[PDB]
Amino acid sequence: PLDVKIQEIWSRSANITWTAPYSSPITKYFVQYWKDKAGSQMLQEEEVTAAHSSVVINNLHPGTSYALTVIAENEIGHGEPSETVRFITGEEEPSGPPTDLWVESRGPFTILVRWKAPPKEYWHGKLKGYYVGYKMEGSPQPYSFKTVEAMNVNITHEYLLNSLKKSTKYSIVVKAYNAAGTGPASQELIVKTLDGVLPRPPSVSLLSASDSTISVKWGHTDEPVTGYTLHYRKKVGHWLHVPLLASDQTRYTLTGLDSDTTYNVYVTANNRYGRGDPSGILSVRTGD
Amino acid sequence: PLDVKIQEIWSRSANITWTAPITKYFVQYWKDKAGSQMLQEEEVTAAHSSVVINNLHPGTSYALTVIASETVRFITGEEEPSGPPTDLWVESRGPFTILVRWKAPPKEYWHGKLKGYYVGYKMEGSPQPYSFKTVEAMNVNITHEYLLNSLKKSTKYSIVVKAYNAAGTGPASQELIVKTLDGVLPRPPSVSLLSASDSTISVKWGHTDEPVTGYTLHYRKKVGHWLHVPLLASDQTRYTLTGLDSDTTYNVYVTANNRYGRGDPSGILSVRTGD
Ligand code: NA
Ligand code: NA
Ligand code: NA
Repeated sequence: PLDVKIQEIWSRSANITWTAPYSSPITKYFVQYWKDKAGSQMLQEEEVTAAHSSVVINNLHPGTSYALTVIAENEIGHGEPSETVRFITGEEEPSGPPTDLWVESRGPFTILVRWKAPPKEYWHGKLKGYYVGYKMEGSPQPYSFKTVEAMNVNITHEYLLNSLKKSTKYSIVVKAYNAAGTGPASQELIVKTLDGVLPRPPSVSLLSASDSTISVKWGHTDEPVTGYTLHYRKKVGHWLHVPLLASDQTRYTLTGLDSDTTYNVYVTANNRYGRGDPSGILSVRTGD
Repeated sequence: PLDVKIQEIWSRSANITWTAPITKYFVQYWKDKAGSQMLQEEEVTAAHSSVVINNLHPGTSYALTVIASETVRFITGEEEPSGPPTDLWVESRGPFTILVRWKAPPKEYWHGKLKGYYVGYKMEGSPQPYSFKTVEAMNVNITHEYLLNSLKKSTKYSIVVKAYNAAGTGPASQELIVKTLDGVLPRPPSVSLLSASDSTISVKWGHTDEPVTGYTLHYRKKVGHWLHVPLLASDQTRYTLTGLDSDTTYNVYVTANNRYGRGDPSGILSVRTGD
């Protein structure tokens, strides 16, 4: 038919509109529609009598791009007017929370939150951003929320909470949102700010591994650091402790290890007031 | 701290237990996944021989240490999956059968290792409850499938799939409404991509019960109108489109026709030409 229009759109429905085409008279109207993404899709079809200039398509997925064609079939079945349109269905609120919530850095006044986006299939509409809420753990007050950009092209998302109190436990949640509304919140993350007295946790990273050895490095930490302690253990085994008197030290190579064995490794910094909070704990398998 | 014990486990909690022959007790715990994790810590009095850790993730494996030293491992209790299966795909393969396929929900939403899936189906046009069938989890595989059979012909069915684990059942996928074939008109060919070039696209489909009199190949640009290539030849089972534009996305699908008329279409392909 000529002048095919999507007259109105819902999140799961769309009303299609056209005008009577060139007439051999029209036997029926044939409506095809399918998802407009890459890869093979289902070709949905639906008939309408020649007396109708309209139809409502139902059971569509929200926030999804569709292509649709109306065909005016003929007696002759030849040269039958066709026209294809493209549209996107209305939005619905995200149905899944962000995942893999993660603390990256910490200070006495700041907390760096990171998270991965909920899977695209649960967006039901392109995300407009995220809400990061936080509160002190033992407080009746509600969460106070901060707005973050969606950055939908990035794998990782992050936000730095600041102007916090020292040595305080905060509860953190993240929600995604789009034009329709807000999705569910992630599970509570309970994070304690530093004290500003003990050393900050080092940033430990894997340097090298072999059949018998593992090497790791970390950045120097901020009252003068008097030393570091490296901790390690087999996945089935007790913790062992390598004391590093040297504060020039930012590297260490474990030796005499077992082949094809997973070791855990983390580092702590010490100053005159005692041992600071630990790094992330690494999982490294002995190899080449 | 001798003989550390996980005395009991919940889905987000765990009670830890020990004896010790001291300043304080120091309780470290972390997720037992690969890659760098967060080392969570809590302190407890010297007067306590036990502590309850809170706000753990369900269906998650943890390692734990108590220091006055000794490290144990456990897995938190299960919770029901919180997401439905994705990428639902059903084609009426016959007048009596429908083959359903789906991808698993993202593992972050399992909250416990999946035991399988439930495939529910019912006639659309009459008020009925869904009748559910059990399928194995096959968590190793990327794609999952179930062939619904013993159906009526030329009937519309409503299809849903759910994941489930030891805690219970996850939410269902949105309805897929699919109609079984009539057993008269040709069954929809199964068309797949062979090759693409800057100027061409080549596709294939399966060979043949009533003798097929011909095929029609339909194609169009992502922005454009449908074009129809009639193939009265029923022998070859392949075709190569020519004269296309470079770096352009084309839709393609194939219909078969016999004495009774034109059969239901293929799946619709989306193929982009090379540079
Ligand atoms: Na068209
Ligand atoms: Na501290
Ligand atoms: Na065109």
